Amino acid sequence: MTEYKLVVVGAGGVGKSALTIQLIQNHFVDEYDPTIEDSYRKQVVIDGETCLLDILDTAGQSAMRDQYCRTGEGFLCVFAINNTKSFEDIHQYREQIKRVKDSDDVPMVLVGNKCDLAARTVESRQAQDLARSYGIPYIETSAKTRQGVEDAFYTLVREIRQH
Ligand SMILES: Nc1nc2c(ncn2[C@@H]2O[C@H](COP(=O)(O)OP(=O)(O)O)[C@@H](O)[C@H]2O)c(=O)[nH]1
Ligand SMILES: COc1ccc(-n2ncc(C(=O)NCCCS)c2C(F)(F)F)cc1
Ligand SMILES: [Mg+2]
Repeated sequence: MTEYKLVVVGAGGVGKSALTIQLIQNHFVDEYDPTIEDSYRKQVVIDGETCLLDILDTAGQSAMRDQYCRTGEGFLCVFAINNTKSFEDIHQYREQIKRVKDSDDVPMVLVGNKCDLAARTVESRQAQDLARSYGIPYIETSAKTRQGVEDAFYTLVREIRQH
């Protein structure tokens, strides 16, 4: 059965853990210990293929992190649409992933999370322009409502498959 190794990165509080828990448990967490970093497994069928997703939920700024980063096959780069700084921070995550992989062609999806909230300070167009400069998709998500969550993770799988 095919395994896909996914790594979820981004600034504190953007909803990395909430996105992962929503994907797996179909539940929205209001507060999740920000120090817990672990990998989680989910068996899914994607485009008729039974897949095992091995998802590293990163935390902090570690051996485990360095290990999945080096062997990680695709990256969700998450910001929150009500957190301008987290959007601005994306570039640091992408630059580090490129360094790790020594490549500018890394399977990656830009994720704008918390799209259920009204205090939007990052426009969709801004994030689209950033994603276009990186040559990657942009997808908006809400870990609260589940909007976009499956699309973000499964699109990352389809990006890994083009690689
Ligand atoms: N309204 C809303 N809150 C979210 C969403 N995703 C995460 N949160 C909330 O934002 C905070 C940080 O989430 P968390 O997953 O711990 O962020 P992390 O530091 O990136 O792992 C929590 O209070 C979560 O309930 C979302 O999509 N919508
Ligand atoms: C605003 O300035 C910032 C500087 C550094 C970071 N930060 N925190 C952890 C990591 C990391 O290495 N994660 C693993 C990457 C390989 S998988 C990084 C980054 F260097 F990438 F960005 C965030 C914001
Ligand atoms: Mg977390």
